[PDB]
Amino acid sequence: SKYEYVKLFEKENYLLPDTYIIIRVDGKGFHKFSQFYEFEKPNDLKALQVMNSAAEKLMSKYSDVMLAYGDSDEYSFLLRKNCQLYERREMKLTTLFSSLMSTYYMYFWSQYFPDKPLHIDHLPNFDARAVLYPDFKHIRNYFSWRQVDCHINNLYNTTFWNLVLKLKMTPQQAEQRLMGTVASDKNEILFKECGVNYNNESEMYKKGTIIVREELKIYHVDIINDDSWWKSRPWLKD
Amino acid sequence: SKYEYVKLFEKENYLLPDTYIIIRVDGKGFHKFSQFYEFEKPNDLKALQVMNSAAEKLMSKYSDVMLAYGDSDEYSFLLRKNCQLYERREMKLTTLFSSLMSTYYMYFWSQYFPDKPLHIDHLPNFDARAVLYPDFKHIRNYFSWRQVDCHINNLYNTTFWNLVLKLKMTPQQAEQRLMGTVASDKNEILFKECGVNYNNESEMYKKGTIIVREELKIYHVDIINDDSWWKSRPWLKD
Amino acid sequence: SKYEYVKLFEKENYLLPDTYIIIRVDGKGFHKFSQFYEFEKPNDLKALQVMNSAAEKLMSKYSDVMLAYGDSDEYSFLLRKNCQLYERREMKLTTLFSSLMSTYYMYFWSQYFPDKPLHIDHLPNFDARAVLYPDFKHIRNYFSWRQVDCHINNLYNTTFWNLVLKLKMTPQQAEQRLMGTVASDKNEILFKECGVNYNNESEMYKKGTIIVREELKIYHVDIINDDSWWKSRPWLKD
Amino acid sequence: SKYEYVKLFEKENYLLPDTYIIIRVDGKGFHKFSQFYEFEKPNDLKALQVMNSAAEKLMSKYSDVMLAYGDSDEYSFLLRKNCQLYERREMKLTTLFSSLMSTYYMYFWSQYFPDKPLHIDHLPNFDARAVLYPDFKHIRNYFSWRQVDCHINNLYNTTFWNLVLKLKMTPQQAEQRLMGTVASDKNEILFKECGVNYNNESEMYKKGTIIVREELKIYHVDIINDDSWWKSRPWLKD
RNA sequence: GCCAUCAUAGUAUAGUGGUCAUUAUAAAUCGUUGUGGCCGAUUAGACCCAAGUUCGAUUCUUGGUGAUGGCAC
RNA sequence: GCCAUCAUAGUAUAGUGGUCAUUAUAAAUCGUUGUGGCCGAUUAGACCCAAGUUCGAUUCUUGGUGAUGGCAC
Repeated sequence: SKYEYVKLFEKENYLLPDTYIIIRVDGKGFHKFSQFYEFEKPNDLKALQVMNSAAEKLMSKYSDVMLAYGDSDEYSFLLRKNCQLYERREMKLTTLFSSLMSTYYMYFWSQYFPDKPLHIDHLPNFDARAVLYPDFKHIRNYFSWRQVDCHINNLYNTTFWNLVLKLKMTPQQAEQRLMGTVASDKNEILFKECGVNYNNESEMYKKGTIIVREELKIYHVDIINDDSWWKSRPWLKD
Repeated sequence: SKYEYVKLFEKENYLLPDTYIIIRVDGKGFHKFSQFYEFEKPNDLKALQVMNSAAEKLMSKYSDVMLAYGDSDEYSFLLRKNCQLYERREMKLTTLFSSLMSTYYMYFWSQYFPDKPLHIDHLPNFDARAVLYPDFKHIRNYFSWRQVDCHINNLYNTTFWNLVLKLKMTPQQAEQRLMGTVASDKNEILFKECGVNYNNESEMYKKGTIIVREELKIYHVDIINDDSWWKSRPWLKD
Repeated sequence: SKYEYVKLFEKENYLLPDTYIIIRVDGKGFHKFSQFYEFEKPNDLKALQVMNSAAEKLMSKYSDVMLAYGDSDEYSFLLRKNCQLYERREMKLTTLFSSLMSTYYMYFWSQYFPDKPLHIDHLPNFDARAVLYPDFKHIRNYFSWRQVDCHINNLYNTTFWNLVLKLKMTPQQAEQRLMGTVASDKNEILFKECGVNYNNESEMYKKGTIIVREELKIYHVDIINDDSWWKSRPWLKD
Repeated sequence: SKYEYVKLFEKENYLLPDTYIIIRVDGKGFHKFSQFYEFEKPNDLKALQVMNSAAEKLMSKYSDVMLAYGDSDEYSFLLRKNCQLYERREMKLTTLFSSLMSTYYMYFWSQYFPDKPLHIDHLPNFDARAVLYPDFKHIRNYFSWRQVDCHINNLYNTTFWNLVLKLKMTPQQAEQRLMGTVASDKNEILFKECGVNYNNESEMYKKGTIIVREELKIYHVDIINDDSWWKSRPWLKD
C-alpha cells in the first residue's frame, strides 16, 4: 500500500528492563468535580471508597502490581522490576491505566452513588504517568513522599474546611488565615478555634490507603518510618 | 522535603513545535467485547453510534481538534500544528484521550443500550498514541491509510459473516474459505454465493466516519481521491 | 550466549522522517585552546581556515549536507529532510560528526600550523547536537540566528582587542569600558579611538562562512535579509 | 532576538539518576582502516597499544570512569552510577567520548607510527553509545559479554589467517574449512592442522585489555569467572 | 564480527556505457453492466546516495548508506 | 551573550587554612495534657563537583557545573 508509510513516524518507548515501575494516576479537575457532585468535605468517605474499589479491582486484574497507595484524587501503583506487561511499552501501560481507572471509577460510582447519576460534562477522568526507579530505597522514599503529601494536604484541607464549615468563614478568608502558617498552627487553630482534635480524624483520611498483595490487604498505617513493615514483605523488592 | 527528590526521576516528552499531532485511540480487546455484549455482525450500528457520539463530544470539548476519522473500534484525531494543549506533553495528551474516550463511551453506552448494562469485567477500554507529522501530505496519506484499512476490514468482515450466517458456516470454515482470497474474489463470493452487493452496504460501514470542524459535521465519504474535499478546507492545514 | 541479554538495555532514537536535521558542532573549551596556541586576536585567520577546511572536507564526504554555516569555534550543518544516513540514528550522526570534526581539525592543524604541534592535553574537541525543524522558515531563522550571533560577537571582540592591543588597556579595563555600550558606541570607539573602520573588516570575520552545495562554493555574505540568495537555491528546500 | 526561538526545538536527554552508565566507542570502518595502513594480521600489537594509550589517557582525564574494557577497534567505559558529568546529558557524554577517543588515537598514532603518517581520507573515527544498567550484575555480565566476544573473534581471525598462511589456503578455502566449526574445533584445527598452539598466544590477544582505577592499572586476565577479582574491588560498585 | 549475493514504480518482477527504459498486479479517468465484481480502452508512477572515468553512467571502478541469505556467540 | 554577586541540613540562615563546625524552624522518641497544639528534654541531618597548593582545604588559587540580581534583543 502507498499509504502505510506513515506508520514509520511512530515512536515506541520501551522502559528500561529490570527496573521498578511506578505508575501514578491523578483525577483531572477533581476540585470542580467535587463541587458539582457535592462531595462531603474535607474528605468524602464514599468517594474514597470508589477510588479504593477501582484501585483494588485493577490491582486484582494485574498480578504484576505489587503495591498501591492512594489519597484524595490520586493513586500510585508499583510494578515489579521484571514486569513484561505490554513489553514494558510506556504508552500502552499509561493509557491503559488511565482508561481502566476512569471506567472502574465510573462503574463503582454507579454502585455507590445511585442518587447522583453522572453528567456527560462531568465524568471522572485521570491522567497517568510512568517513572523508573533503579533502587528500592527510591521506592520507599517515593511512597514516603506520597504519604507525607497526603499528610500535608489532609491537614490543610481539614483546617480550611473547619474554618469554612464549622466557623462561618469565606474560602478566601480561610485561605488568607492559613497563609504562612505551619502544621502546629493548623492544629492549634483546629482545637482552639474549631474545637477539633486532628488526631481523632479517620486513619484513612490522614494516613491514606495502602493495598498490598499478600490476598489483597488494605491498610491505613504509617509506611514512612516503619522499617519492619517493609522488611516483612521482601517480595515487594523482587 | 527529604523525599521530594524522587520527582527528579520523571522524564517528560514535549512534542516538537509547529508539527501536526495525530492521536489514535483504539478499543482494547473489542473482539471479545463484541462477543460478550452480542454485537450485530459484521457491523453493529448502535455501537458505531456510541463511538461517533463519544468522538463528537470529545471533539466538541477541545477546539484544537480540527478533524476526526474513525471506524470499527478505532478513532483518529488531528490536532492543529499550533496546538499547545498541556504544553504538548505526550503522556498528558494520550492518557487524557484514553480516559475521555473510555468515559464518554461508557456514558453513551448507558444511553443507547439501557438493555445491556455494563459488566465490571467487561468495560470498554482504549489505548491512545501520539504520532507526529511534519507536513500535511503525511496527514492526507494517513487518513487515506485509515480509510483503506476500513475498506479492507469491512469487506473482509462482511464476506466472513455472510459466510457464517447466510451459508451457515462455522467461523473456521469461513476463515479457511477466505484464505488467500483477493477483493475480486470477495465481491464475487458475496454476490454469487451470498447474493449480496457490497456497494449497497451502508456508506458509513464501507467508508468509515468523518467528523470535521466547519458547527461539527458528519460525513461518510471518500477523502482519498477527493482533493477538492481538502482544498475547500484550508483551516485544517492551519 | 548467556551474556548477550544486556544488549536489550540499549535505546536508539530515530529522528522523525522528512524533517530537516541541523547538526551543530562546537569546540570544547576553545577559549583555553585559543590562549594555549597563541591565536591572533580578535581573529586568527589560519585557525578559521582550518575550521573551514575541515567543514568543507566533511561536506564533500557526505552528499546529504546541503548547507554549512560556521563562525568562531562552531559549525552548523543542514541535512536534507529526506536524509536516510545511518537510518537517521541520532547517536551515530552526532558522535560521527563530532569525531570527524575533531580528526579533520587535527589534520588541517598539522597542515596550517607545523610550527605549533598539538599537545596531548590540548586537543581540539567538539560536541555535537541534532535538531529537527519541520519547516524551512525555521531553517532560515536558524542560520539568521547564527549569523546575528557572529556579528555581535565579532563587533564586541574587535572593539575589546583593539582596546587591549592598540590602547594597551588591561582586559579588565577594556571590559569595564564596554559596559553598557551599544553597536554605534562600539563603532565610534573603534574608529575615533583605535583608528579602525569596522566596515572595512574582513567579510569572513563579520559575516562568518557559508559553504553551499551548488559543486561546493564558499561565500561570506548576508543570508538574513537576502531572500533571493535562498530563492535562487531551491535544492536547499528539497 | 526574533531568531532565538529556534532554540526551543532542541531536545535534551537526561540519563536516569543512580544508574550505571556504559559508553561504548567503536572505530568507524576499521577493517578498511586496517587494510589501508597495512596492519599486522591477525593482530597488530602497536595499534592496540595506541588504542590502550588513548583509553588510559581518557580514563586518567576523567575520574568518574571506574573501569574500561577494550579489544580490537572497540572500547567500553563504565561510569559510576552517581556520576554527574555534564548533568548526565547523553549527547554531551557520547560526542565528547567519540571526539576524545578520535583525537587521542590521532596523537598516539604519530607517536607509535612515525613511519605511517595519516591520510586525510583515512582518519580514525569512532562512534559512541550510552547504555544504562540499573544493577551491577548486568555490568559484570556486560564486560563478560565483551570478553567472550573478544575470545570468539580472536579465535576466528587467528584460525582463518593461520589456515591462509601455514596451509597456504585461499580465503574461500579457509572459510570453507571453518564452516560449522565451534571454538573447540577452531582450537583443534589450529593445533593439529596449522601447527599453532593457541594457548601460547599473547594474553592481550586472547583476553583483551582491562583498565581499572586502583592508580590506573592494566591487566590481561579473565574477569568472567573470577569473582574474587570483582569482590576485591568494591569501589567499582560505588 | 566474517564471506557471498543484491539495491527500479505502492508491492512484486525482466533488461541496457546511448530513443518516451520493460512485463504483471495495485492506483486514477471513461465505457459496458452484476456493484468498487469480470471484460475492453486511456492515463499516471521508478532505476540507493555522492565523487571519479567518459561524448554520454540506471550500467563500469571506488567510497558511504541500507537489506537478505549463509557461518559463528 | 557580557559583568557583578552567590553555592551548607528539607527549607531558611551565622562562622573558620585545624576539636563532635552555628542558630532558628521543620522532622524522630519520651514526658506533661488541650490533640500530632503550647512548653520542657533527648536524638537525627549538611558545608556544588575535581585537581593543584599545604602538615592539614568547607575556606585560598585555578577550572568545570548550577542559581540569582542588574544591562541588552
